[PDB]
Amino acid sequence: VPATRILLLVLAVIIYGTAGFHFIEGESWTVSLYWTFVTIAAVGYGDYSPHTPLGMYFTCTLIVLGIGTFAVAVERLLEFLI
Amino acid sequence: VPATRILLLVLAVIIYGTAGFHFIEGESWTVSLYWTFVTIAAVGYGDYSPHTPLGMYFTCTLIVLGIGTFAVAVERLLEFLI
Amino acid sequence: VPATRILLLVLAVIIYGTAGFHFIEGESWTVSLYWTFVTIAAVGYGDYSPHTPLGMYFTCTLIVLGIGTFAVAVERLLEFLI
Amino acid sequence: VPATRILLLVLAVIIYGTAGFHFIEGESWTVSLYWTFVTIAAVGYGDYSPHTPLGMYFTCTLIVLGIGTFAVAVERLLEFLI
Ligand SMILES: [K+]
Ligand SMILES: [K+]
Ligand SMILES: [K+]
Ligand SMILES: [K+]
Ligand SMILES: [K+]
Repeated sequence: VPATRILLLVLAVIIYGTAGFHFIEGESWTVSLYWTFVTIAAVGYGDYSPHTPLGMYFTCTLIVLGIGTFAVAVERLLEFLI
Repeated sequence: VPATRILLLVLAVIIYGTAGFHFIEGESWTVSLYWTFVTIAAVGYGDYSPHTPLGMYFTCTLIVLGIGTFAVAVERLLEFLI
Repeated sequence: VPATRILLLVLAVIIYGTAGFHFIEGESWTVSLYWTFVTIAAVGYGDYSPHTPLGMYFTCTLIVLGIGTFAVAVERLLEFLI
Repeated sequence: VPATRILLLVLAVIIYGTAGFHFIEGESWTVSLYWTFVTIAAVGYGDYSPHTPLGMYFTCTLIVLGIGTFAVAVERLLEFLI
């Protein structure tokens, strides 16, 4: 898969996660973006996490759609940086 | 391995983890399902975790059986989504 | 690498991590074993973590030696289970 | 890629993360180094995390640049240790 397509795919995941956390959990856009990276990179500090049923459901979807997408994106980035 | 078989395998892991956490740690079904995804995707927020010896033992088994299963499942999903 | 050798290697990492956390951080053997799995599987709930300089140094070594070892072990286990 | 080059690359990431967290979040050098490993290995205990907007932005960059770099480094280390 072309590196640029992978880039678009991860950006789409980042938008999905950021907007979802912002509207569902009520955190700021900045905190939501940060939480999205922390989540799809599977770093998960837990400083932020969903506290509502809908948030938990949403997070599971982001986990399933974002973790794999992020993994592929980073490796491809490694090539263009190495 | 057929994608559908991998799907069944991860669903089985999700059931095992959710039921185990629910009965051993006493959290709701929804919270238990959420914790199971957070755990097998190795996101681990820590908002929920085992507080009993049996829970800790159980979690280690879920980690060993679920993390690898989840990893294979996500990649296969990437193919059908990309 | 033979699956059995990989098994021995991960068991050695588990012993190293469990004994180290127990003696350095002072947690029980059970909690230490649990923390070791949570750490080498890179789940990291944070319910337990090092609170001393030596503990932090030790944890970094466990991270470097255990995460890769655990990853290889799980995949090999996937074969014998799938 | 030569193992030694990968080594230099991960060391560079470790310096970037440690210095950044120290100056941006104000934690000690030791705690910052520890947090950097915990973050790039994607262990993420959450005992330490950024509490400022700049820190969050910085952490996202470290996540993108360090997680992949660390992954490649550990595998290469596995070869020289196994
Ligand atoms: K992880
Ligand atoms: K991981
Ligand atoms: K974590
Ligand atoms: K993690
Ligand atoms: K955590």
